[PDB]
Amino acid sequence: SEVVIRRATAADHGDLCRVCLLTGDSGRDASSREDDPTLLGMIYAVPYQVGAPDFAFVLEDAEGVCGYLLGAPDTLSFQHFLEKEWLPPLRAGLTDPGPDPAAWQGSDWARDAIHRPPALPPIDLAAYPAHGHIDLLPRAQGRGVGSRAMDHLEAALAAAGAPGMHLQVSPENPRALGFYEHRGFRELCRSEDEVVVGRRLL
Ligand SMILES: CC(=O)SCCNC(=O)CCNC(=O)[C@H](O)C(C)(C)COP(=O)(O)OP(=O)(O)OC[C@H]1O[C@@H](n2cnc3c(N)ncnc32)[C@H](O)[C@@H]1OP(=O)(O)O
Ligand SMILES: [Cl-]
Repeated sequence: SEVVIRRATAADHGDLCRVCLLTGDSGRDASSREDDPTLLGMIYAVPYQVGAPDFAFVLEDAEGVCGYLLGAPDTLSFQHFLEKEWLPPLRAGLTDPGPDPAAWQGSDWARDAIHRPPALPPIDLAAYPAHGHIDLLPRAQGRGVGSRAMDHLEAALAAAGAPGMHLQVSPENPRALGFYEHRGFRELCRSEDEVVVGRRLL
C-alpha cells in the first residue's frame, strides 16, 4: 500500500495519459467516452511534464504509477509554453470537428479545445498565479495520499514564490470539491461546466 512521490520523466508520459483517461470524466473513467485514448492526457497532463518539468511528479506504489501531481508556478508563463510550443504541433494534421458542439462525437470536444482553446477562468490571476492538477487511480484513493501529494505540490509552488494557486474541478466531481474545501481552498468562480477553487500559499 505504500505510495511515494517521484519526479516525473518523459518515460512516464504513457502512464500520465492512462491516469488522465481513467479519471477524466469528472474524476471517473472516461475510456468509454473518448475515441482517442491519448488526447486527454496530451492536452491536460503531458504538457505539464514537458513545459514545467520541475513541478511534475508521479505517485508510485509497488504496482507502478498510481497517480500524478502536476503544477505550474505561473499561469502566464505556462500559457506561453502552450501557445507557442505545444498547441501548434498538437494542431498539425488535426481534424477539426467544427465549432458547433451539436455535431461532436467521442473526443471531438477535445479536438475543438485544441483548435480553439477556452479563455482562462474569471479569477484573480495575480492572487492565484499557480495552478495544478492531481489524479489518483482508485487503488490509491481514500487514504490520505491526495492530502500528502497536495502538501508536496503546494510546498513546491510556494518554494518557487507563488503566492496562490487555483485548480479547476468539474461541478460533477463533488468528492474533489469537498476534498479541496477541507484543505482550505475557496470557490473562486462557478459555471454549469466548471468550478475553480483557490488557496493562498505564502
Ligand atoms: C484540481 C483537480 O485535479 S480536480 C481532479 C481531482 N482528481 C480526481 O477526482 C481523480 C479521482 N480522485 C482522486 O484523485 C482523489 O480521490 C482525490 C485527489 C480527489 C482526493 O485524494 P484522496 O487521497 O482520495 O483523499 P481522501 O478521500 O483520502 O481524503 C483526504 C482528506 O480529505 C477529506 N475529504 C476527502 N474528501 C472529502 C469530501 N469529499 N468532503 C469532505 N472531506 C473530504 C478526508 O476525510 C480526509 O480528511 P483528513 O485528512 O482530515 O482525514
Ligand atoms: Cl474534475
